[PDB]
Amino acid sequence: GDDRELAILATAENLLEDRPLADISVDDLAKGAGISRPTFYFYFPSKEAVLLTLLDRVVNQADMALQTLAENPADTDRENMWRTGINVFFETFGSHKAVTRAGQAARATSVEVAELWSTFMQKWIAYTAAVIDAERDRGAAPRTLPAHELATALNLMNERTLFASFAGEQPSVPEARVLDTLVHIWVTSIYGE
Amino acid sequence: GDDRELAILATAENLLEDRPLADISVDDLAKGAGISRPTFYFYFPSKEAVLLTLLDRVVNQADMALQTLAENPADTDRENMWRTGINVFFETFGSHKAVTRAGQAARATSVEVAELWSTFMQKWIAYTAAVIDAERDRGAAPRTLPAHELATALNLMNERTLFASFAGEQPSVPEARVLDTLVHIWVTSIYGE
Ligand SMILES: O=C(CCC1CCCC1)Nc1cccc(N2CCCCC2)c1
Ligand SMILES: O=C(CCC1CCCC1)Nc1cccc(N2CCCCC2)c1
Repeated sequence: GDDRELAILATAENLLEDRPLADISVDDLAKGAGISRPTFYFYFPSKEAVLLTLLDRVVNQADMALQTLAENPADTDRENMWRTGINVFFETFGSHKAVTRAGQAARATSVEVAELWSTFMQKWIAYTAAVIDAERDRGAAPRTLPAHELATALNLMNERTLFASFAGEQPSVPEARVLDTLVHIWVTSIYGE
Repeated sequence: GDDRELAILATAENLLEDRPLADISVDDLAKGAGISRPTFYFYFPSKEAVLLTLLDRVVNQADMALQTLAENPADTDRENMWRTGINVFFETFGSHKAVTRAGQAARATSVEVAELWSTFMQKWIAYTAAVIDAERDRGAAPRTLPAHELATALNLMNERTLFASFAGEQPSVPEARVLDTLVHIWVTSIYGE
């Protein structure tokens, strides 16, 4: 039950590593999961719903990892506080590149995939702006741009730049340099007058 | 000749304002341009080639406007030097939102559209890194990140953030705030130690 479902999810994650969702058939996922095609349609309405579920799991893993950090302050300077938080996203999506890639590609065709990405980006932006404001209240950061606008651009930058690096797009920051690049731009833009 | 071609281009730009390329037919473009369908196939092999041509024109207009700025230094401080340069892209693509949107969407299906966007981003990144390096040689900017990595992230940020704002995506920086938001992040990340 729960286990035929996980088999179909693990198969789809596996196959997405080698080819696009468009090149993967329901029969492929059924055969990989060791079930028939009509049995597959019992657990999922379509191969699109499988990707939605995979994406939902990755996004909620990032989200829960960030909540965990937010509840327990790492004991360290501000540059490292940001680095640790951006790193949740670098490690989480970077450990699931195929789902991240197919999930981003599906934004163009799936309203539920577009709304999932949008809900969670709104959450992460609101958290980012809340930390910047806490920093300006403390007198640790200057009052420059509106915190929510700054947070929005920084989060969009990370979405686009992490994604280019994970894809090895041309152009992209190499994956082994992208964290340091992003933390530099977040710290100078949040703390710089 | 040149004029039946321009008619088909202007029609396609017009129709893209109201609907996606997928909802636009060759007959639509022919009727709008006042020609028959086989005559259309004389000037363009497909509606996809029409979008490629539209995108190529927008991208080269930005590119030529930036070259023009680069050849004639605006007489002003550094914050304003960056603002004027980012503004070429904000005004150029922002005056052609429908083509920008369809052109970005076509990256997923067209190799020639993906290569056009990639060639020009590489050029603009190399120019951005060359100006940062000139600034560090002058002693006006500190030697922090590798200039080409910093340029890459800043350009990716602009591509993603300008585009969200032009689309009115949720989330996005409002279009009337996006320039100021971007110039802040470029100046603090280039000049901040
Ligand atoms: O990376 C960030 C910044 C998060 C903040 C850092 C500390 C507090 C929150 N935000 C973000 C938001 C939406 C999507 C994405 N990506 C989606 C495609 C794969 C790469 C990451 C990242
Ligand atoms: O906006 C920039 C920064 C350019 C630098 C600013 C001064 C020197 C060059 N770069 C850039 C690169 C590729 C695509 C895009 N966009 C593509 C989608 C619509 C919005 C803009 C922008």
